[PDB]
Formats: sequence, structure tokens, C-alpha cells
Amino acid sequence: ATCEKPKFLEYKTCVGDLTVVIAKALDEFKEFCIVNAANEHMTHGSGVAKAIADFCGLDFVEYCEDYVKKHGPQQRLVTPSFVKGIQCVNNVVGPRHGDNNLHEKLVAAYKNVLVDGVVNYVVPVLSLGIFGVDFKMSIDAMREAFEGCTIRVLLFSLSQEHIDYFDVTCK
Repeated sequence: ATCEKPKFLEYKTCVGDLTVVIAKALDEFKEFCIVNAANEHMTHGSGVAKAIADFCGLDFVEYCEDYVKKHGPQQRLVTPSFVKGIQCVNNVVGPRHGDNNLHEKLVAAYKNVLVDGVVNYVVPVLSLGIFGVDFKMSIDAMREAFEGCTIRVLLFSLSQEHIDYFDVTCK
């Protein structure tokens, strides 16, 4: 029933990179939003940003560049993906480690994932800088953000241990 709202919050997990998770999402959701852990300037030099930029292509990249150029930096930019099956890319700028109210800002970052009309999401564990630093806070924050929502979330990370923490905290 993957183009309808779920009855309640549903999760999927993937230990894998963007390539792997996108393939899994295409297969299991068919249609979905990819969340990109972005910077304000929507640059894609490295990491998931670079991965999404490479995967989505020049039209995606040009879209983001022109937007920031014309409209200035963005903390949440929902863009076209230019990829069949990918309803949109939600470029979410999360907090950095040591920021004031890290937890609150993490919750706010995950609440920014939601896109009106979009029911299926691929969501990375938002990093605070260094890989794995506060993944527990980040995953906890996601759940708080998503509480009660009628969405499906395919959470992915390159680390099994991030996924195991998700697993053990499922309730």
C-alpha cells in the first residue's frame, strides 16, 4: 500500500551506502523522498551530499546551485531529484557538534524531513560532524521528531552499530 499513508509510523533499515539504500527504497517504496544531510549553501563536496549530487546528476546540482545563488542559503530545501521514483530531495541542514541545544536542534532537523504529501522517506542518521558522534542522540531525536507520524522511514547508515541502536530502542 506504499503510495498510501501507512496506518502508523513504519521503519525499514539499511546498513549500506546511498547507492545501496536507494536501490532498496526503489524496490520497497517505489516512490519516496531522499533526505540529504546538507549544508546551508547546498554544496556537495563530500559525504552523503556528494553521493546524492552524484546520484541525482547535473540537473539536481544545477537546481541547488541556482537556488542558493538566487535565493540565498537554505536550511531546508526540498528540490526535485530528477530521478524516477524519487519524489524529491529534502536537503536538511542539521546541527553541528557542541552547538547550543544540540538535542532540540536535532529534533528540529528531523521534523524538517517531513514533506507535505510525501509518505516514504530515506533518512540518514544525522551526524554532528565526526562519524558516529552522538548517533544515539541523533536516532533518539529522529524518533521524537517522527512520533505519531504516518510515514515510512528507511533509516540507513554505513554502521551496523547505528542500526543496532535503532533496533534495540524500537518500541
